[PDB]
Amino acid sequence: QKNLLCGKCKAYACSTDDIRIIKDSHHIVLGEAFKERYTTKPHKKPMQFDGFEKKSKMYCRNNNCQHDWGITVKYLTFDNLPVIKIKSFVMESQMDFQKWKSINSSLKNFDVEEMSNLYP
Amino acid sequence: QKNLLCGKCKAYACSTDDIRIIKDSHHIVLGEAFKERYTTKPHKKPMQFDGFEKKSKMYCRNNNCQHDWGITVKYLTFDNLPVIKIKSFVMESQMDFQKWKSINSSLKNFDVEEMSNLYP
RNA sequence: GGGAGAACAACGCG
RNA sequence: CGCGUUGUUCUCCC
Ligand SMILES: [Zn+2]
Ligand SMILES: [Zn+2]
Repeated sequence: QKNLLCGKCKAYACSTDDIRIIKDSHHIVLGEAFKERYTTKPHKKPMQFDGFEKKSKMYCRNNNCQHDWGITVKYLTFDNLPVIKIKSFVMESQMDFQKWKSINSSLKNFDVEEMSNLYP
Repeated sequence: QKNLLCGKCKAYACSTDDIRIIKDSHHIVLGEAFKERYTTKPHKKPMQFDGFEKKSKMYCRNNNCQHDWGITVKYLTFDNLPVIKIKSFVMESQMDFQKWKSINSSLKNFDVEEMSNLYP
């Protein structure tokens, strides 16, 4: 429905249709397209929490921006799963993503069977 | 009733009985005793608002502390009236003044006629 | 990654 | 002085 942009450099991030919610907190982003739009550097200090094990940090790929976008994690069998930081993004036109969520219907809950279809 | 202490150095500030509220926001402190417990240096940037004209900044007199306590102002005919910064103080016992206010009854509203009695 | 907490430095309105 | 906002640091829980 609505598009997210890098809060810092406003480059296209992803669509709300491509987001899923795991355990009513974490925002992950489906599709291999998205992965072209960020780069990753390894985590200084390891943390596992919830289902997740942390793998790396996400940064806007725009070299002049490198805004902190979130982390990648392994959840269940799904590795290199990008989880985005909701304060790091804004919406196309203006308002930020936090605000947007508050006034819109819930995003889709992550569905493992759907996920097993996209990443067999 | 309850005593306020310099948040930084814990030196005795004033009693809650010596505080008055002007326009449901500003906390001023009666009595010439109090004035011995802070020092002032003129205000770096003069601003009038509400009734007040700013005169100076307040600092804890303890030379090793000099915590920012608030400002002095002229209101109506009353010059060099100390207004304290509620985040700068804590309560004897520990909790801070902000917290204390939230769980206690309202402090006394400033009364100009009372004030005309103390400072004729 | 989400939820809180405290500190510092500043920006805006009165 | 109140109010609202930012950046950063430290920490807790998950
Ligand atoms: Zn960017
Ligand atoms: Zn002090």
